[PDB]
Amino acid sequence: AELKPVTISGGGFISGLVAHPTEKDLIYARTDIGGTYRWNAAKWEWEPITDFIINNALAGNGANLLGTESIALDPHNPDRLYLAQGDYVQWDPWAAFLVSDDRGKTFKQYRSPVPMGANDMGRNGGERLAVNPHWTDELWFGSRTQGLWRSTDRAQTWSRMNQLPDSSTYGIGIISVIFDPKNVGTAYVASHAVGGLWVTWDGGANWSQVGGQPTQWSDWTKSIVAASGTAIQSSGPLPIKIALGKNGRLYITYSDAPGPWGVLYGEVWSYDPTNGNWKHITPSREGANTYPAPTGNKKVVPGGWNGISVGNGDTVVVSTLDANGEDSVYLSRDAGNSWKDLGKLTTPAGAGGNSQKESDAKLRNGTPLPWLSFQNRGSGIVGFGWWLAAILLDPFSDRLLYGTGAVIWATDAVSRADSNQAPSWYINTEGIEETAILVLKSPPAGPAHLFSGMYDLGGMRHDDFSVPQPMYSKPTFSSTDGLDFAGRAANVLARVGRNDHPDAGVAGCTQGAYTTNSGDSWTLFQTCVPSLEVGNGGTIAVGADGKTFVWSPSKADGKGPYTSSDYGKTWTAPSGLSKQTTGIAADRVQANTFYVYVEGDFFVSTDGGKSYTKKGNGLPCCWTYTGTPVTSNLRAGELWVSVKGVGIYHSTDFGNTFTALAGSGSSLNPAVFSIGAPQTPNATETLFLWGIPSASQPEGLYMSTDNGGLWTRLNDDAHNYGGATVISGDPRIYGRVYIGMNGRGIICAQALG
Repeated sequence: AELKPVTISGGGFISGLVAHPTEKDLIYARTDIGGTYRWNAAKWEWEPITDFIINNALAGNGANLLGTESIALDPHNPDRLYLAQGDYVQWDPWAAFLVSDDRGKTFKQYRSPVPMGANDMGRNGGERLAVNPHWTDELWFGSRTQGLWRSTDRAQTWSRMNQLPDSSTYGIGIISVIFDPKNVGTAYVASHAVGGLWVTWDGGANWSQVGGQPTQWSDWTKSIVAASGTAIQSSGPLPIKIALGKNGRLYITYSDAPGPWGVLYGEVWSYDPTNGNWKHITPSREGANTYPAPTGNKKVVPGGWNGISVGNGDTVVVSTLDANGEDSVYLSRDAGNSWKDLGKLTTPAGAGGNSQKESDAKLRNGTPLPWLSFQNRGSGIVGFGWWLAAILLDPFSDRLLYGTGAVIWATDAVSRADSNQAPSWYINTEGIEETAILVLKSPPAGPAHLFSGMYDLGGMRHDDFSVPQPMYSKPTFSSTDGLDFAGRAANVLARVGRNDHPDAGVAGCTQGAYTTNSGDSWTLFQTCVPSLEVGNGGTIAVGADGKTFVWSPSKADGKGPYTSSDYGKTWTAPSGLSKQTTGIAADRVQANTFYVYVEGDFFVSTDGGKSYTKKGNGLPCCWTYTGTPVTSNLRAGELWVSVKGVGIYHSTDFGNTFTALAGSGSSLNPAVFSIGAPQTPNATETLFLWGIPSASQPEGLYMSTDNGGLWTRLNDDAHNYGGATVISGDPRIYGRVYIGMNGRGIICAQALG
């Protein structure tokens, strides 16, 4: 099977960026939910190296492993790669280290003795795993909850270094661990706490706080907490990240909160291990040598500091955190005595916030990322970027990368800033898909084979899979939590979501819209369904007619799904059914008929949702299961119900009668299930599954052309992507499935090569 992205390109948080100190082009990116990527300089493409991972494995007992907490390189051996993997301190029962001798082509996995938090607060902070350069079997790891840990067997086994006192905010921990490449046995570790800079000269046997470090906020900071009226959240600077220049100089970024959102203040310092000198280096502070001149407005909170990368001579670059508006990257050739403000330099005359040109919002080859405009497509300007946590000077070139909550920006030449001019930029997300998708719909006709819904970017009509598309507009969604088309009116779809930016002077429900021209344009439902949460659109179904909409809010309210045959003028609660669910599907052939599977019971409406009747004889018959109805594209009253963890059931009589597919109630364990075009015309439709399909087949993507007698494997052991959480077949192409995942975007899968 050919497996390829449905291109969005990036779309989520880049949490770190690590270069090799000796090997040109050897660069990795970590993401919070989406594993790690290895840069390919030749193909000019980021390569996903962790796609073998399954989150929450259906077999036995797994965790959210896809998220990468930390990347560490062996400075004397470029072939080596170590990853710390695991999303959640709170939610995950274990975490793991990945060790590779071949740049992440292959890994061995070892159980972590401590939990990890790639998707937690302070992930924006700044390298917890580190190889001892003077003894490369030894690695340290700054844990979120249990101090500094040490391995002397290449990250296989681990013991706590009790000799480092850990007062750090529980769950953020020791955010940043660095070895002194020049002085054997010298190392610095940054505890997230007041006076959190710790040093060893003993190779980690003894520790003491670095003498002289700021334990309270500077007068400059205090002056702005007083001018702005808004309080600091800490009594002293809190470390986010630390790094040693080749000049020997130690740089440290501080904030008043761990980040990546929620910071209000911060500072940047340098420290000189040669003479104990501290300098306050913060680029936006009044006083020291920043061009263009800092706004210097003390009325607004400045936010704090995150990123650090060091280069040649006394070159260092740093980035803000939550300065949202002033968010920027700064360049010094100076160890911080003076700076260029890269954000301002690139901001076109007459833009409030630091911005990039919209005409620059494109990959190096010129393909645009229209969605990066959000609600302001055509304005000429996009944000310079937010959550500028991860920044990187290429140690072997003049490139500078910076990550955002959405993309990587890059320049091939940062040195233009030396002559007071803006570097030339482009987006450098080739190969990265970090979206968390919510819904996939493939209508049986029209200009597109796939419409998507997802967190933070809304979703898109995927006209062309090879290239990024614009997100929905008018209305623009932050999320689209529900979406569906009409089976026999494919030009009509409905869209349901969180709308952070309602269109000015447009009447009706901002959280909900329908199209009659395949999403060329949308119009708001005249009124919102009752009980609609602001942060979540719920689930819509569109009757085969295109004339009836069933709208289930995302929370319970003591009613069942609401119906409308007047485009949202009215929403009427049903008889028979008094529960809200995601488990709704419309018939694709007969109008005004909807199927509902909620807490173990099955319901059908033939009157457009006005009234339902409990049916579904043959379905698993006692507990309160969750499950998904899926309707045939070809025949009325033909459907399946996938019961999560238990089985898949097939009806040809509108749900009066359901027949278990083979292995149902034993080896069959579906997570997500879908239908697509049959192999031969008007045979039974082909099935697709992410899950365990039989007793001798592992969790993966499968298809069946004989109603579940035989499941053929579509992916492989290296192509799991965390596991699919969304799935849609395609009614016009046999053997085609779309899988969406939580942090790896959308893969398109096609049976033969």
